[PDB]
Amino acid sequence: ADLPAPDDTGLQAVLHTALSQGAPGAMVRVDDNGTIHQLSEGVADRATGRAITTTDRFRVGSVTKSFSAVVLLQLVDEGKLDLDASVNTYLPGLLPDDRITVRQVMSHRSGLYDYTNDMFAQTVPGFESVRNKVFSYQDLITLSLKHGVTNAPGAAYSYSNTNFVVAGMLIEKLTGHSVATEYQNRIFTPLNLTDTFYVHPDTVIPGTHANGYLTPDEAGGALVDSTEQTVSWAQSAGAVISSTQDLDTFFSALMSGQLMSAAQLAQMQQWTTVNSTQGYGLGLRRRDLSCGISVYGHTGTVQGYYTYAFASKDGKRSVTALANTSNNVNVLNTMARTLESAFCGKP
Repeated sequence: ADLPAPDDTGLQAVLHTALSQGAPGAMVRVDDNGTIHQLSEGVADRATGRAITTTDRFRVGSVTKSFSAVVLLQLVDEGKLDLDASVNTYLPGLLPDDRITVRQVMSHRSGLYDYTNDMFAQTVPGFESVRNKVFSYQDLITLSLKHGVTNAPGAAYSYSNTNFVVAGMLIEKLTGHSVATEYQNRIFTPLNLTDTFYVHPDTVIPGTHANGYLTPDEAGGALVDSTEQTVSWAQSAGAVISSTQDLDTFFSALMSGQLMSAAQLAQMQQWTTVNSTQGYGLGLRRRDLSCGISVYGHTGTVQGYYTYAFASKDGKRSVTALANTSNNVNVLNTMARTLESAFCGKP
């Protein structure tokens, strides 16, 4: 159908509120069927004072899961992967249970324990512990495997980064290439995403970027600059770098059917219930807005960056919002409101 007009005054209010709650800077870009809405408030670097802008590059965190899912779904289109085959069929001896399938891994129904629960029990100390470390995919899987599974295979939704570390391992095993090459050839290049990179384990963000500021667990604590890290603890689960325009392009292309067959795009949208207003398909989230429309995309949290990248069912309207802080739930909940303003419009 047709959407209400985006509410720029509402978006402006959301950004201003995020700043009052602790975000150094916040921005949002809406690509509304060819008409751009772009707003930003605050600083990209709180020490030097440089203002944040919608062209600043940033770490997308978990949104990386959708890029991984797209590559895997293309491998299904090519006949190289079967979603219902066991993970152990492709990676022998990896998982303790042969019944855990690729589909379950992609929709977070595998029961694999999330190793980040151990890594980041304490926010800043955990970040300091892993920021300069380089892990192999096996290293992370092993960390997960020290714990038992949380549920029977396919039995329930339980978000776990381990699932997309397994995804990265699958892509590399099946294609014989690194995940960086696969993202480049299958997505970045075709869509011409010039602000999008996967540089793991490099710690530098190429070009003009917003710095990320990690909020400490203790109320009132000083912010920690968490911009430069290897993100090796996430890799195919969260190390992509992009911009508001590139993520809008990517989700619009995805929902309009340009990245895989119609059959695989329907598979990706087979929703597993997360809560009363959300669903998870295969590396894709569905959020149900107040005005009765659902949007599709992914959220991302990586140290110092909160990202919301969602598009309408047909991809005609896409929105990417970013606040350069993390471990601040107020900012997190506030930033979600950009979706309401951008898609539902003025109240």
